[PDB]
Amino acid sequence: TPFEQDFEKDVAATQRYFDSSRFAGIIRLYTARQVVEQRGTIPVDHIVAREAAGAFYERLRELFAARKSITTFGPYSPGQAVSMKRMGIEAIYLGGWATSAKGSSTEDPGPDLASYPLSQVPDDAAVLVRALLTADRNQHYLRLQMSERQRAATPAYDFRPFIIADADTGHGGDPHVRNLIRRFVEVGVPGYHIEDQRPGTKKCGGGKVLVPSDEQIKRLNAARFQLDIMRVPGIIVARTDAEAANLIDSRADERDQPFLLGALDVPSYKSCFLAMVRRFYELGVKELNGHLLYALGDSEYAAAGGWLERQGIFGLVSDAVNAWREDQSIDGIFDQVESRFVAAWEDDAGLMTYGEAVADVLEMAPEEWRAFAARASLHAARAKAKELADPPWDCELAKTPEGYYQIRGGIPYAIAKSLAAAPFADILWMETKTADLADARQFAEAIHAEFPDQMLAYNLSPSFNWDTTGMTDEEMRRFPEELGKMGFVFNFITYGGHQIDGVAAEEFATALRQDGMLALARLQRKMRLVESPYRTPQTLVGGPRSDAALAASSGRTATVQTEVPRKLLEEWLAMWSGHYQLKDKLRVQLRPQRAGSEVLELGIHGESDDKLANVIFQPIQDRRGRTILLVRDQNTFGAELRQKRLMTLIHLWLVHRFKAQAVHYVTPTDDNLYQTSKMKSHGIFTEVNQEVGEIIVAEVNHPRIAELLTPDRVALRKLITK
Amino acid sequence: TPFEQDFEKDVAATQRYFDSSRFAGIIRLYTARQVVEQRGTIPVDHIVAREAAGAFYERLRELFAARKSITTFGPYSPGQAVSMKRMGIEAIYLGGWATSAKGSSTEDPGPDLASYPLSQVPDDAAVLVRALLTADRNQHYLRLQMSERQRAATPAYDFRPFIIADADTGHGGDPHVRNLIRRFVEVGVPGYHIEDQRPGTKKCGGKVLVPSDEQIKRLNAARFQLDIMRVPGIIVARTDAEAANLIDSRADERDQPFLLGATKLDVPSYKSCFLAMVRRFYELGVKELNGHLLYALGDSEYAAAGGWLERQGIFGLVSDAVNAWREDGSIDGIFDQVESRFVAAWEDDAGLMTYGEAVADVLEAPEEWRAFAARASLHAARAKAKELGDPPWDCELAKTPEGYYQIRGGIPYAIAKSLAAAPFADILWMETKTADLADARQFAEAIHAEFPDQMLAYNLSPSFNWDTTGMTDEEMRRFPEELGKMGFVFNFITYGGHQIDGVAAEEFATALRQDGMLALARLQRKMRLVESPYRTPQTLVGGPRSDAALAASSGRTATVQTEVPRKLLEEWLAMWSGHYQLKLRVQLRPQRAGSEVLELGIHGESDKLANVIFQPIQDRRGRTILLVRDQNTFGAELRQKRLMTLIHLWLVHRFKAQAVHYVTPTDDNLYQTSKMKSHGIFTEVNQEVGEIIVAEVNHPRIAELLTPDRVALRKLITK
Amino acid sequence: HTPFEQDFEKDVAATQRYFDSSRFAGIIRLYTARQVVEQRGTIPVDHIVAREAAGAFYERLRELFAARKSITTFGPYSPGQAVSMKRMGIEAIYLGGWATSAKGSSTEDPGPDLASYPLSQVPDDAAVLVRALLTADRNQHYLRLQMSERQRAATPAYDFRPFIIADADTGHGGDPHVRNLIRRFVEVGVPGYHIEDQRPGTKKCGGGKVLVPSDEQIKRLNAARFQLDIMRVPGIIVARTDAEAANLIDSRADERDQPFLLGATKLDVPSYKSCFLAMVRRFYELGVKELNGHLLYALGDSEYAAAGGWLERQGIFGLVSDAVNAWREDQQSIDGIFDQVESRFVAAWEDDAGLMTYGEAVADVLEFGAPEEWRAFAARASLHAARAKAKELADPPWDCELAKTPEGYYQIRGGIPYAIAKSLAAAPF
Ligand SMILES: CC(=O)SCCNC(=O)CCNC(=O)[C@H](O)C(C)(C)COP(=O)(O)OP(=O)(O)OC[C@H]1O[C@@H](n2cnc3c(N)ncnc32)[C@H](O)[C@@H]1OP(=O)(O)O
Ligand SMILES: CC(=O)SCCNC(=O)CCNC(=O)[C@H](O)C(C)(C)COP(=O)(O)OP(=O)(O)OC[C@H]1O[C@@H](n2cnc3c(N)ncnc32)[C@H](O)[C@@H]1OP(=O)(O)O
Ligand SMILES: [Mg+2]
Ligand SMILES: [Mg+2]
Ligand SMILES: [Mg+2]
Repeated sequence: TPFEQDFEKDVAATQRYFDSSRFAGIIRLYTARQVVEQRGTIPVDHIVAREAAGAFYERLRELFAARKSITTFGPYSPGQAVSMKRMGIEAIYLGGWATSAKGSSTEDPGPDLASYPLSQVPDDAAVLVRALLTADRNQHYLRLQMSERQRAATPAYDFRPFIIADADTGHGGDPHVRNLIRRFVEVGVPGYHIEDQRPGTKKCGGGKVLVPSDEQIKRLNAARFQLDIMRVPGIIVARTDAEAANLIDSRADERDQPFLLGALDVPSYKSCFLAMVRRFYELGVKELNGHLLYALGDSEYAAAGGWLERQGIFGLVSDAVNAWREDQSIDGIFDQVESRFVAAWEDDAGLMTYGEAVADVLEMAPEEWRAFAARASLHAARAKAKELADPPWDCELAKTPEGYYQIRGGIPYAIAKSLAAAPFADILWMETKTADLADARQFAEAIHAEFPDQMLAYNLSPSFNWDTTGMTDEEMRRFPEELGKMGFVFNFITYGGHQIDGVAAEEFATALRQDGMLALARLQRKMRLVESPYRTPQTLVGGPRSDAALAASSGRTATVQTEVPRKLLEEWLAMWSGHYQLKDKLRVQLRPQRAGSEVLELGIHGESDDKLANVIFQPIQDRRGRTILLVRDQNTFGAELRQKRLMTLIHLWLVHRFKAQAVHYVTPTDDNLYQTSKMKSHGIFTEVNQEVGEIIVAEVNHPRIAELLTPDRVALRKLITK
Repeated sequence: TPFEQDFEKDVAATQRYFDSSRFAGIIRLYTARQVVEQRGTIPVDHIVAREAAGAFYERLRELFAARKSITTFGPYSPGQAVSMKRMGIEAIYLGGWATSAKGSSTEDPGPDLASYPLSQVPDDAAVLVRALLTADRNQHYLRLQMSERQRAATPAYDFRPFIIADADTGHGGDPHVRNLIRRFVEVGVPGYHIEDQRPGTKKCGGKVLVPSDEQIKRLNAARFQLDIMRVPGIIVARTDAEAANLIDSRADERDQPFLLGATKLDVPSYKSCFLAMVRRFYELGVKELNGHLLYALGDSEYAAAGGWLERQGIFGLVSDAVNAWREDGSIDGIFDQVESRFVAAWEDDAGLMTYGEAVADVLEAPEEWRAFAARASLHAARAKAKELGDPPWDCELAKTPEGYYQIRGGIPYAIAKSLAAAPFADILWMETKTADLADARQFAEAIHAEFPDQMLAYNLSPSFNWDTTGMTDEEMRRFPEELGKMGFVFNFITYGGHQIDGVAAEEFATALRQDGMLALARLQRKMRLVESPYRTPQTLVGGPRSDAALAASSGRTATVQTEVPRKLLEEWLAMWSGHYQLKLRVQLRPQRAGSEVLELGIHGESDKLANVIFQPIQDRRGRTILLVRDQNTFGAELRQKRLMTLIHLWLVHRFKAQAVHYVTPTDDNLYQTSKMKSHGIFTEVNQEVGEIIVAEVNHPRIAELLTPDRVALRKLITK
Repeated sequence: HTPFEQDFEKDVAATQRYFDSSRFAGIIRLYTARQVVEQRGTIPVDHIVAREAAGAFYERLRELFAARKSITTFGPYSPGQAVSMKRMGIEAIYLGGWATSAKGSSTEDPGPDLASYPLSQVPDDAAVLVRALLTADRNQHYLRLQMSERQRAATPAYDFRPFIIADADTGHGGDPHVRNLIRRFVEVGVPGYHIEDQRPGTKKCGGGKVLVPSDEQIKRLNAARFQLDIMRVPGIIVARTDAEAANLIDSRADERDQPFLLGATKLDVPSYKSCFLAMVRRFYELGVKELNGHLLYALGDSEYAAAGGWLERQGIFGLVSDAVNAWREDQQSIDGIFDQVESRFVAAWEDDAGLMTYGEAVADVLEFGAPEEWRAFAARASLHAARAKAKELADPPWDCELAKTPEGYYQIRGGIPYAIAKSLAAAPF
């Protein structure tokens, strides 16, 4: 029948899609049939997400093969996102931290607990995608008005929405994951990261709680299912938080069981904790009534009480409560007692893995056993131990009051989780607090041993104090490239945008109160220097394309020099190039040497864009406002261009551009000594003092500068020829 | 009856509210009864907006009385808004430009045409208010954990939502205004600005005004909604009449004096000529230009216009243009040239002027007439002119194709509109493109002549090139204060936040590509130096208060030196203060915001005993030099005790300085650096008298003085 | 005392009086007045619609409780329906997540009630109702002002106060989720909220419902109260239990739930999980590639072997062979065929395992050898306390771990007794 044919046709198409190389080494726990029966008969097309996902995946695979990587941050505004693509960053990260911090019209801002509605991050992403698509439309409109020569000159920015967005823990079970993924896809997002935390306890700070691996895998599988239904080859990033986690909310998964901690004649950690809290309450700290949450039996309170007295913990409580009375909030005092209690309980309980426990008995080889225990279920490890050494071990004893089991968190556990998830994820990510290449290497090597083609991702916390690492500035510069080499293809400063937004606001708000409208002038100057699009806001937001739309809608019936231009020096260099018969049209560039620096670089560029000469300098003012040009470096790279007064022309421009009274050269070379001395003879400088190898100080000859700058260019013509 | 009593009680309360000094000189076109009728019986309370509006209004009145002002900008994020208040700016602006530029989940970003849903700016404002209220809660939580002495030391920021938000043109008529105002009030916004543009054509760049009666009705509608909600909201009336050339009606007597008309009435209508010109293009084979098909203009009108177009040589220009088009093979540029030339020709021949200027030309008392014409209806001016023996004048001839009348835009028209609006608005604002104190003064003086107590507001366009004004840097610094003196109490850089957001993103993105993770290190360093709250993000977003909430919810059952510290110098100054029998604090901040130039200050208990203004600079190999532009030991009795020598020792250690350069030294500087050479702090000292001192640091002697035993150091202090 | 200290002490005192008022008689808070005031900041806010509605609504329900009378209502699907029911004289409104799921939104496809909508969804729905009620009141009042005193006495005036109890599901996560959900309800004027003791990820309207421990439920209710206290709204907290129909729980850590745990008594049987996965793997190995569910887990060979042994003995591998042959003769979707086998397999496993509570287990030992005295002790006893009492004088073989589902959920004896146990634990909150 036509009905049966249409179905079989789509099942076949879907099967080819499944079997394509895009999904090599990916396991789906469902069939093409199961996907097609969800799609109905009315066509839909999520083309933005579909095409972005394709291109973005191919690009990441290209960089993984070249041992290269994208280094990015989370933009805090659509402007930031459009800007980073202008500056040539290839992809964007979008995180839940920044989303929490921003809030919304109905959401108060706050810490990242994924307590916002699951629509929150998609809604944020939607703003970014609309900004990128609008930027593309505005750019394209302008490029159509341009000629072929202008199009070859004026650069075209890539505004494709290569975004990997935060899907938290999935905000519940599989219907929540599918809904979250659907909302991302609908607004054009091609990548999503899901972590193995328990939704209710999700955090970024100590007591992280993991879920079993089967739960995490189901989240990833659910996501893939939704992506398949929507015909979008979305990039699924599996994050593990197992590196720092100490708790798990279930012990049902065999892969987690090797990492479980167990205790014995000791009473349960829960019993002891609650009994200790009850003692604080009975001694008159009414604030600590947490024991009312539980219905713990008398026998349990008795046993725990016994242990608490023997170990001297009830002693510590009595002392603590007396310290409290003599002095108010008991936050600090209780903390001290708890830590001491925990230390005591761990110590007495003999808290270790079932591996470590059977290893102690053996006093099968020792190292041979470890290998078996590390890949063995609890039931399988007990069966093998009894067959050989069945020690006392209970993980139930060590449960928290909530009922969470304790586990051995660390990179080995992160590896175990990530390896389990690898067949269901396109990218693996181990959450790190500290930036450390060795930790990253341990992870990457372990993964690649079993999955050589598995792409990885690395997070760079903005709060990690980089100056405590002991790394050199050069090691910091190279850190992203080092990640790339180990197969971390996508590395991101999570809420970078939030940080720079804050600093910018502090600065401008302070500047406005300090210097009034001069604060705006200085910002405008900065924008003119780097030739920012923000120079012309009306154009930036797409005024030209909008004007065109108004014309179409109505059938066309609707109704001083601020800085010395670089062009001036370019004209002088034309005279110069003419006299010495160079075929080379010389261009002048004046930008900060590095982004945001007061230190500028003036560069002279040929037709090939090879740098023929440069000056690295910064203007500085004295207390009365006089300006000095501090020169730290200068070069005439062409040996054939030297001793023709090229640098004398550049200096004349700089002195005019910056209204300089003097020029200081720090750590001069010999060439510098010879140059400044002869520039004294041409009359550019009145006086020149030189401490060989340390500093040159050259006072500007204002009359001679004024003479050379006369628009007739007579004196300037003589200087160039003689 | 109880029903009648409850009503009469609320009408009386409402009447007292109307009659309160808050609304002195304000006209309402409705009664207390009409307000109470709307309120129902189920209580509501918009307390955030109500209390903010009260405090914010009183504050602006203080500032007005003192001829001072608030100078602010539009924050582009909730972080920016919280930050501005930390830095001590008292109030916030929120504009439709930035809202348009940002877009939303369902709104593509774009130019400011007020084409977003009228919910858009309120939704944006809501984010800001939630950020401010949350900041207050986070601050207050921390201050409760502090002791009374810690509270007296740590400053408390004012996070009250003093916001004036953009209500555009009102997004339609009175039900639209009331809905817009309601949405602002509901999210806690206490101030709103409404402009006298036509909603459909609203712009920031051919502006079209509405009659004054329409604008007044918008302002009255707003007041009505605010009264219903018991919120004494601040209504700002904006006029765009300074730059506007068009108005969508000639029905209001107040606008009629400014109407432009043709004096040469043998000319055909501007509309006829424009359409006839377009039809010619079409008929000559440019199918693209079919704009004339929008209208059903008669043959007689096309003929008359055609006649004029041929005589003036415009049909000539069209023929030439179409030939240029064919030879090349889009006609956007070509048509534009012809149109501008056509417009020039039509304006020239039509003799476009006001009915005032027209009757003034005939009389050749002159200056007496101007005064009458400027305050006269069109019908009243004609009656007075005929009586005095009535030139040819038609404004209909000059209408655009849409049917908009031409008007004489400028400050006089802005004044006329603002004076009409004054009894219905708390603040008046004349939209300006250029920043000019004289233009502002002309406006302010004209307003204050009739309304001495009328508070004003002034916009500072971020796109206005300040360096083209010819003002000095010092004049730019003083411009806000000068506005304040003329009674502009609230002055704002509209989309400042949008601009700084962009610059910050460009810089960091460039820096990350240039310098990798060193880009983050440098940002972190900057934050540590100024002690920014962004230093500790978890705290900034309210982690402590949130942790407390988790504890409450669960009943408590839930489970290396980067810089040489200022404290080191403070300890040295304790030794020093001890020996000379005098508690000195050290401060190291940028001299101005974002500057590489730092100021080290020494502060007493009463707070500045000494300072050094300097900047570190590196040579090409990385060696650091301290460049000192100023230094003071302000107390004459504290001099020549080696206070400055201690500060220098710290700075040299803090910045790993190889040398110290002093630019434009004084005599005291010469004597100081020379003696510091003898103590062995410097090996070599070169001095070009009055220009520069260069002093090379003696590394051995520095190392000796920095030994933690403080033996050498103690000897240095005691002499 | 400084003004700062005074302002604080004043609000703490006011808050303490509020706590101690008769409104909260028999209510336990796991936090102090101080902890509430710390959260409020210094800038006043006022949720007056919710506050006043909550007051009147609570008093009214108390009046009806004392008179042994009640409100009978339904969930309106539109603001018109809500205004209409108040006209017809129904005193209060219910608003449920089922209808919200079925309606969808501009960004939410309609569907079954899995609480998979954003937690803003039901509050947003409630907001429409509250605005409709307040607008109706304003319209009525306007007309009544135009009327004479005689007409007012003639024409009836309807009560449009927003007496709503709205669905807060499971709380949509942990305590920050509950507090956010409650905040959103209060902000739009809703005075009542119901929270159920289901696991958020598996929430359903009935088959296979999964409960949470009672400590988790209590924390949800306490979290809600905390948020309501911060906002100065005496909101009505409804604790729902799904324990009457539920068969599963996601933890065995709470002593109150332990009496209802089901365990195997025949401990030579392999785990239900092992047997289920082994059965699925057989289908896969016999050529049904569709059924690859076993690839979700990393079950050991020893476990697959033991389970395999049991599956063959019980004739289940037989049923699989038959099923796969039926499949081949027809190779269409195997949904129906697999279902029969699994149903037959589940029955077999439940019957051979001897599934009962530790209560029922020790009761059998004593009935072979006081009996009714023990039941009373077992029904209120932890698992550790019941084992200690049984060893003292009959400690039979019993394992609840054997009976866990593949997800790791424990089986429990659902029914009215379990509903009672949960509800009694929740009652003080
Ligand atoms: C603080 C610092 O900048 S230190 C870093 C300095 N950089 C270097 O040493 C890099 C290597 N050197 C160079 O690239 C170049 O030689 C530079 C940049 C120093 C000078 O560039 P040039 O284009 O040669 O300088 P320019 O020609 O303008 O010099 C002006 C006058 O000095 C003279 N001059 C320049 N170099 C020399 C030299 N080595 N010997 C004699 N005279 C010289 C020129 O001939 C000219 O005078 P004249 O035409 O009247 O004879
Ligand atoms: C930095 C610039 O480019 S602008 C110039 C700086 N600012 C000024 O001139 C403003 C006014 N001057 C001053 O405030 C002070 O004189 C300063 C800042 C220059 C020096 O401050 P002091 O705290 O006196 O410097 P300090 O005590 O460390 O001086 C170090 C040595 O120089 C000597 N010295 C400093 N000033 C004098 C002086 N006027 N006469 C003689 N000796 C002096 C000191 O006696 C000391 O040596 P000694 O104690 O062993 O005899
Ligand atoms: Mg993989
Ligand atoms: Mg007024
Ligand atoms: Mg109760």
